[PDB]
Amino acid sequence: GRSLELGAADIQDLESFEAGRGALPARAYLQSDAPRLSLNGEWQFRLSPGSRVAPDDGWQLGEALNGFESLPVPSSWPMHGHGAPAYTNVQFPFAVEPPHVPEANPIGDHLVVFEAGPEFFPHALLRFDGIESAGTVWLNGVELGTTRGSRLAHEFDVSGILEQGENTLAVRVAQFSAASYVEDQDMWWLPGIFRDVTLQARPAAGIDDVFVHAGYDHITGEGILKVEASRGGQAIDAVVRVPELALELAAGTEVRVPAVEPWSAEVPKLYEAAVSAAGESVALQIGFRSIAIEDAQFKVNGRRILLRGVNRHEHHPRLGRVVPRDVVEAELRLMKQHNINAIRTSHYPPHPQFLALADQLGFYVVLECDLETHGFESAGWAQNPSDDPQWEDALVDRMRRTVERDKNHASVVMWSLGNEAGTGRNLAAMSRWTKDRDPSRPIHYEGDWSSEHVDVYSRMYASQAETALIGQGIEPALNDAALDARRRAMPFVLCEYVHAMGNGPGGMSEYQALFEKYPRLMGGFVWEWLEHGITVSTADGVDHYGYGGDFGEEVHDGNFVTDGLVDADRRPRPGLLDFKKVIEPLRIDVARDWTGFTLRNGQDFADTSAFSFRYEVEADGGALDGGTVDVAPVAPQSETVVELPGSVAALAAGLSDGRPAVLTVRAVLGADSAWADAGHEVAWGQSVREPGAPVPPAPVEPVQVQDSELTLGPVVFSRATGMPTSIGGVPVEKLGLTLWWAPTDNDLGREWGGADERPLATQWKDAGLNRLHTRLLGISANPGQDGGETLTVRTRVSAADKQYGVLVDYTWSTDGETVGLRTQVRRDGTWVNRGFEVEWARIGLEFVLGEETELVSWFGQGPHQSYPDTGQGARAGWFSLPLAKMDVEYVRPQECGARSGSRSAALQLGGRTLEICGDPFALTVRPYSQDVLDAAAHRPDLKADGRTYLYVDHALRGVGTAACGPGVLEQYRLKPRDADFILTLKVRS
Amino acid sequence: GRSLELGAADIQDLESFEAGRGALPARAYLQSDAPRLSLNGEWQFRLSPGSRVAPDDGWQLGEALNGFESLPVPSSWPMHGHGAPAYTNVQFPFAVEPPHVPEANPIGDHLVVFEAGPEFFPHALLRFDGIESAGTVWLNGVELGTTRGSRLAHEFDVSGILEQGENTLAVRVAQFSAASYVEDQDMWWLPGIFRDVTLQARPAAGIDDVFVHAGYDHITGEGILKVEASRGGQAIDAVVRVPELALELAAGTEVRVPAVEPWSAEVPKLYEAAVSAAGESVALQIGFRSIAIEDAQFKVNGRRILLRGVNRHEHHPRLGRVVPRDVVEAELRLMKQHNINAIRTSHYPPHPQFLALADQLGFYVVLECDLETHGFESAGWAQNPSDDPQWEDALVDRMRRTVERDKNHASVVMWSLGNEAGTGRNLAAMSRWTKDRDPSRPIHYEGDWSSEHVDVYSRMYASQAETALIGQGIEPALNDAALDARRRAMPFVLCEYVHAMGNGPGGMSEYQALFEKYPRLMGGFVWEWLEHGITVSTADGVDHYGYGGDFGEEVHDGNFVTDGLVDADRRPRPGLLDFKKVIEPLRIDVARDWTGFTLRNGQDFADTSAFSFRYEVEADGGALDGGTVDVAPVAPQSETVVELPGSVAALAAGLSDGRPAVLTVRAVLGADSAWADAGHEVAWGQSVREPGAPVPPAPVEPVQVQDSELTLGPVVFSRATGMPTSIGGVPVEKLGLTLWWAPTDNDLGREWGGADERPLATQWKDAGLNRLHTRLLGISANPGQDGGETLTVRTRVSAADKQYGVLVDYTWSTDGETVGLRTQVRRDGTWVNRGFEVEWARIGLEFVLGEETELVSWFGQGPHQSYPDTGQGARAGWFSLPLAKMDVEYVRPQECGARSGSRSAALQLGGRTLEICGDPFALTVRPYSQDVLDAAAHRPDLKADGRTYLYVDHALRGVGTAACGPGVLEQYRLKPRDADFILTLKVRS
Ligand SMILES: CC(C)S[C@@H]1O[C@H](CO)[C@H](O)[C@H](O)[C@H]1O
Ligand SMILES: CC(C)S[C@@H]1O[C@H](CO)[C@H](O)[C@H](O)[C@H]1O
Ligand SMILES: CC(C)S[C@@H]1O[C@H](CO)[C@H](O)[C@H](O)[C@H]1O
Ligand SMILES: CC(C)S[C@@H]1O[C@H](CO)[C@H](O)[C@H](O)[C@H]1O
Ligand code: NA
Ligand code: NA
Ligand code: NA
Ligand code: NA
Ligand code: NA
Ligand code: NA
Ligand code: NA
Ligand code: NA
Repeated sequence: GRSLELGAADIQDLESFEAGRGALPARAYLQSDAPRLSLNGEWQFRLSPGSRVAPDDGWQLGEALNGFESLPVPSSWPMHGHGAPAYTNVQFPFAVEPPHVPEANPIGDHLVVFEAGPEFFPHALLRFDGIESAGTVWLNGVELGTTRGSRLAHEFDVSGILEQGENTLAVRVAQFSAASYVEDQDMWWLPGIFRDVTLQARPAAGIDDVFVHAGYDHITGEGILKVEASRGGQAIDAVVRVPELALELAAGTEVRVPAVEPWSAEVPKLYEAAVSAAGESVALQIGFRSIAIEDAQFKVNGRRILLRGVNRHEHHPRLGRVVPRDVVEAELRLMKQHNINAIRTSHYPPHPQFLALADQLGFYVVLECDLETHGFESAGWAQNPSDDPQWEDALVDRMRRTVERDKNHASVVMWSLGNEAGTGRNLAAMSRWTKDRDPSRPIHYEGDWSSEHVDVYSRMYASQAETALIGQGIEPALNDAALDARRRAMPFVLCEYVHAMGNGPGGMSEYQALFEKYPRLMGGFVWEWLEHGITVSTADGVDHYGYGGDFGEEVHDGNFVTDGLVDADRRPRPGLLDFKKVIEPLRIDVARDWTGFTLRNGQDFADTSAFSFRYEVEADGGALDGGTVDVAPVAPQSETVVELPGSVAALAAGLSDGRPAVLTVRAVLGADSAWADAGHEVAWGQSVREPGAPVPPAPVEPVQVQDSELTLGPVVFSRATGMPTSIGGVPVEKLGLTLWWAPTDNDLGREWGGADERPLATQWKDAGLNRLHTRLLGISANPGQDGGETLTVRTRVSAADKQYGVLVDYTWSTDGETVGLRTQVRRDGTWVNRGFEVEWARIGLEFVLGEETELVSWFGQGPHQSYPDTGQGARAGWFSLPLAKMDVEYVRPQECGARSGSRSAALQLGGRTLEICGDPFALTVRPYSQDVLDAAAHRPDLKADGRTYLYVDHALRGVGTAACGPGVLEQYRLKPRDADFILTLKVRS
Repeated sequence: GRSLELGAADIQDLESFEAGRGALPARAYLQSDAPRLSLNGEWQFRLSPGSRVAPDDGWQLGEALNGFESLPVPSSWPMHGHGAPAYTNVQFPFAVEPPHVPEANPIGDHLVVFEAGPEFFPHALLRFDGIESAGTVWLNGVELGTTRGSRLAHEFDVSGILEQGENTLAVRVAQFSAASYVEDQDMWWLPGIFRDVTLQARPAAGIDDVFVHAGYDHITGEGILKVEASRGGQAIDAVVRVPELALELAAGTEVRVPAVEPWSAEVPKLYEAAVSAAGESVALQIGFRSIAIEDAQFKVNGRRILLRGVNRHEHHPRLGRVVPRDVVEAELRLMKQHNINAIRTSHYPPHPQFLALADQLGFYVVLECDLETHGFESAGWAQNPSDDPQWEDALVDRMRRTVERDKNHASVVMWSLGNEAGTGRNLAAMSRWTKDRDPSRPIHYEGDWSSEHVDVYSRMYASQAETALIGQGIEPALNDAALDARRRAMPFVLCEYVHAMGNGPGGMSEYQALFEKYPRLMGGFVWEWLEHGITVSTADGVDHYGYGGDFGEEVHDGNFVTDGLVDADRRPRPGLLDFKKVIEPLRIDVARDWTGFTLRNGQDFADTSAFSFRYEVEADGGALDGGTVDVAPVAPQSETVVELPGSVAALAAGLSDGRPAVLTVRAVLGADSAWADAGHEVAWGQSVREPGAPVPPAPVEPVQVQDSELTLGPVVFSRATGMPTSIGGVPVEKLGLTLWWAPTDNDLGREWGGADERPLATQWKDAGLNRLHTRLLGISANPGQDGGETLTVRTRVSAADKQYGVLVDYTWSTDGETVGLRTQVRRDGTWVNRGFEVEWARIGLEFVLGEETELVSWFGQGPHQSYPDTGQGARAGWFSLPLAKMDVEYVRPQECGARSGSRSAALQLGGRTLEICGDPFALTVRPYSQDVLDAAAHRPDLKADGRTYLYVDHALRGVGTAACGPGVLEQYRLKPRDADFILTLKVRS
């Protein structure tokens, strides 16, 4: 019975249910005057493909390193050519049999040589702030211990092992371990030592841990301060000095500061402080805030707050989980610049440096533990680590390290147990551990809807309808009356909503109106802040983002990792510009007569004093009037009516009919803040004098008949097809009805509920909307006016194998300068296919012009795209962009770039300019066809063909959020219908 | 109100509901002594893309031909580079709005100049035997008329238009017309003048039409003869001479021939005859047969017959609908050579020349009218031409021309109204017209299950179960008692069954047993005889077949056109070799003791006198005994027991135990027939003395342990994986469990019935069966025998994200020469995924050898492939083939080539030979992996990689016919289970 398998001991440790061994007690991450040496830099790295063939050849000693090579540390090592990134959403990339690991399991051996001066003696520790997923640590050949909890910190005492002068630190990192079963976040699998490695001296009579407690009495204005300090687990004597408040006190004792300025996301007041013992001093930033739940409302400092949140992953398109500090600071400023006031650290603690930046810049943080067992759901949660008693110690350790590290930061207003981990005994243990350790912060966890072990009711992607019922407290009761009573007394948060994947998210405004109406609604956190795109260079040297499957994954989830409000390089998607407007903290309703505007202060604490209120009147020629208006400060949750200067109203009263003019009132920062320069726009409102309807040209030019062509003023028609073949010299290669668009990511998600759950994209393909064909029925010229005639072209549009159709009639007219086009659309037969109604993407026309377009200008909404349930950030005005800037650089190309609400448009096709006017239409211009757009999986797949594809839509459907959560709301769907609409066209040179 | 559209008159004719105009009355195709001149050859051809731009430039006159070019006539013109073939199954390739045609509609102008001598004067006609789909005919500028009914003949009188000497014939052919709506057969859309164009003189006092009536009185042996002859529609005087029967009689009168030899498919007796008037004589072949329906049985000449049928389309891989006569004769001989006795002309009349060949070679023909409106089904049959009164005249014309052309041929035993045309008034009119015109043949039509207007109950792809209930007369009743009484008194035919697409068809034997058991079952016609592959040459110059979508179709149905028993070049698929055995007309059951065989004559008319009965005993060394045995003729439907020579039994009694020997009794043709040479095999039976079970080698060699390898006799194992890395010097690159195979066409069809209707291929992908992974659990060496040891390798196989698995244990043993491998498979967890049980394709092993294989030999079933529900044609014996001949050249590559029931196998890998033995296993060898097989859409996509992929299966599931009709029958499914099996391996040089 001889056992002959290799590497059984390494594998048995990888399969362990326990937390890491050998590490010091979890504590706060603290800024200390103690000596420190960062071991970051260039290490040596050897990759082996599994435990059984990973060499046990004394490499830890740093001598005779066969097969090592330079690798930066911190790193996610697939980002540097060792293996590849792999992306899964829910599915595990290995067989599900906890706690066992697959045979293919990348093992990365890391090694670094450093110098330890006398200041690291006699006592020092090594601190690892994150290793994915299983680390074993040797120092000078001696085993220190192991790490479990990939985004949690570990510290190992090196006293009596660290030698003066030169030392050799060695770390073996296994990508997969039993811990992988509890780290199934929807993101790239990325092994490595991806956070700081640090040597820290531990002088005697020092401070190991500190627990700040800084409450605020909103009735008295008092701060309630107690700073606890400990060493070796024991409360020690230390002095706490807070200069700004005239405070010297002893650690351990609670005092009442007579008057403090409270901390909030709006006003992040931070008092500098220091706690010190004989051998060590620790610098703190203290924010006085108290969190309370009463009347089913989540309150900070005595006021219900509104969360304007995003879910923040840590991703970098070239460095993986390594986010450089400048990228962190820049992205939180970007968040502030878009009215965001809350962050959820989905779904693991962030880099320890993040916390101070959130304290300073001002965000309400939901700090989330590193726990997700989502992959067990598909088996009915069988073997779920969250309910398996053998994982209890591991999971409690995760919560402990999570809480201890960040417990001092005012910005953390909730602890979260994890994400989509099911329900189970171990989550209850983590809750009980947290409530006892830190009763000052409510506990969040969406995964158990009964809310038995949490303090707030949390859901993800609940529909607008259900959110409205919850806001009113009338959602259906829980079976357990006692649990139901508790949950009904909780405030409600959407930890994830308006999935921001691709074109979208639609429906954001309907959520926001409910957040404002019902105090029990705490708000929501958009899923998610960034796309996880990974930069890839094609053979030519062209950059684009790759996603799941682009890196050879056997199982993957494609572009579901690119679902953000900004791309991986933090460039805004249109959804972010819309989101900023949706969550703007002030509401400005400009009066129709331009005499004033209503101003509501939607903030919770600040008044309007930080803002300058600016107005401008813009017409076709440019700005006609503008200035600033003084507003006596408006209190939070109050409103007033601000008179505008009489010149504005007078200008409006004197406008001729049909002359367009736009009045915009903007609230901008009066002075530089920590997160934007003075004049930065925070909120806005407008009132528009719309251009009158266009006048059809007089039908005075007649139809000139030839053998194979017909001419009506500037329009040449092919007599065979009845379609225009050129307009004013601009060649027209095709004109026809459109009812379809290249499916968005939302259109590829399943239409849940009811008997038909085919995605909308599939419903459309089945129906043939992408392959319409047109039969000509007749061409008549008819008596117009004083010798002129109109031309009517009758057609029927359908698709192969379908009996349903639309009759489309084009009536053309011209006076020689303007072309008038009336289009009439009539349903023919019932638009049902495979048993279910067909819905349309649009009702419009596609002009394929035989010239390229360089510039597109329009009067309408802009500058960015807008669909019926989006475009809140698009304002009324005059806009002009080069063609390439009309498009949107989504990683998977899809329908985008329509400008809804357009009244006029001008395309510069070289020397000539094509001017389109008419009743409100949506405008899109591209250098490639819808089939080239739909076929493209990445942006280099789009190819220009030298034509101009011009879309003029009389109707559009919304974009919704069906990739995850609600589809298009009822009022934005587009069922087949009859339609009619007028355009004017004119070509200029 | 001026109308300006182009080509409205051409289009209005294309949209016409009427049959062609201007043609002479439909008549029989008759062999006449009248002068004839075939206008086949090289014509001139111009293609325009639609009616509106097709030139009206006097081209019919043959002068100034701008844009014409040589094109053979007959032709399907896409086959010669003008446009492309397009394939749809059910869906129309144009919008469904009868009778309107699409704007893109290929218009082919045809022109030929010919010479008409004095023998074509004063009277001649032009005959067109098929134009797809709308022809307009001019002769010397004068319009003759138009053609509707693409596979029906038209004749135009050219008296006074044909000029002596030189004439110019011009034909405009439109691909699409209103007729397209009633010609929706599942096949290539192929416009052209695809059948003969002929000039025929019509001398005075001639014969226009002839209607032969040749009945058989099976009680008296009398023939019942009446030959009708007409001219200009009127019964004329003509003399009928049948030399062989001593007959001279007048046309028009019925006589009783005292004794005739009756015609049947088994014995196609044809009497030569001639009917003549003053100016013309017509040669006929007369077969005396009477068709009757009684006692719910379809009888010919007094006996119920059994139809052994195929559905025959007309297709040629380079000429489209043009089938050269030599290909026709060769393919019907091939049919006879495979025991086929019946043909259904799916779904249109064949070339007129086909009928005489079926009379002569001997087939029961279902002659089917050119009518199919299948594309209307998806709209609930709305606007179905079969029930639209405006199509009545068109549809009756189709039936009339169909019946008139072929009414004289004994082989036509049923008229068919068409195929999948729904139900409607117009089908009733076609039935009433046929029953009145020709009461001597029953009417067939599957589309109306109530059978109101037919004489036989026909169905397609009814399950074995339902066929069994119908055979017993206990199928559920129709709602109308009167209609139910009629249908229950009808015999039952499967006009289509055992869909022969790709690997398959399975389940054929279960149908055949029912056809034999129940007299009401008439038999069935396999769908279908040939694949419609179109030869295509890749850039390299490599040939393969293309199918739907390979020719740029916008809508298509892929490889559903390659669903035949033979490929387009008439090379048999394995399904044909199986089918021939299934329908063999004699049953030979060889006795277990080898003393004799039971012989049942399954024919309906012939005895066994045409057959020589041959026996042979084959052993490992070759033939041991053989000869012929005399059998007193057995009557139809009788049986006897034929003694074999005592030497055979004695040989069997003297065989040592475990020595394999096979006794085969064959019925071969004693003498050359019209369709095969003497000795051609018609039926066979076998009795097998199976080799005893293999003896595991003695476990006397021990396990030699090294650092990274283990050696057990000739086997080297990698110590890391526990898997063999070489066996006797043959490198082993991988060994593991298989549970999956590259989906067949059947596995891609939906599993109808129940809550899960995902295709089996999809069920497997969802379950991860194609991406199994293996974790190593342990490697133990254990005490064997006299110093030797066995090696056990314990593994678990699963897939990423799945909790279910199988434990697989390999126990190896060797005495130095033979390697013994015991494999044990144990289910771990419930194999359920997405709510439904997972089923396996197989339980086996995959050896990936690092050398190429040149030759594969085995003892088992062969020579061709066999799966649990197929392989009837594979007999027991010893077989040996070069590797490339183990594969099957299906147009879409898919699982094929397994040899089930194997007892031993030998692979020649260069110099060395790998010998596998064990209990019954299935054997497959390929030069490429299953993923290369599954990914390949065409055969050039398969790529060899220099390895050998060896599959040894302990269990396989059946292949069924789920691409159309029943899936795998219950007894051949493969639910997960525990299994264990032993192999021996041995390498030789
Ligand atoms: C073929 C181009 C005109 S498509 C063009 O490519 C660019 C990348 O260079 C951007 O991705 C644009 O969004 C895209 O429109
Ligand atoms: C199968 C999905 C509905 S689960 C859904 O996937 C999303 C993908 O972005 C998010 O990650 C959500 O957290 C998750 O609930
Ligand atoms: C890459 C080859 C070994 S696959 C090989 O190709 C042949 C065509 O040349 C045949 O189609 C065989 O069936 C196929 O196995
Ligand atoms: C949708 C199918 C089940 S219809 C099915 O298609 C087959 C394809 O070979 C055959 O042509 C049959 O005639 C037809 O009934
Ligand atoms: Na949502
Ligand atoms: Na995602
Ligand atoms: Na589009
Ligand atoms: Na655009
Ligand atoms: Na069948
Ligand atoms: Na088919
Ligand atoms: Na296969
Ligand atoms: Na094979």
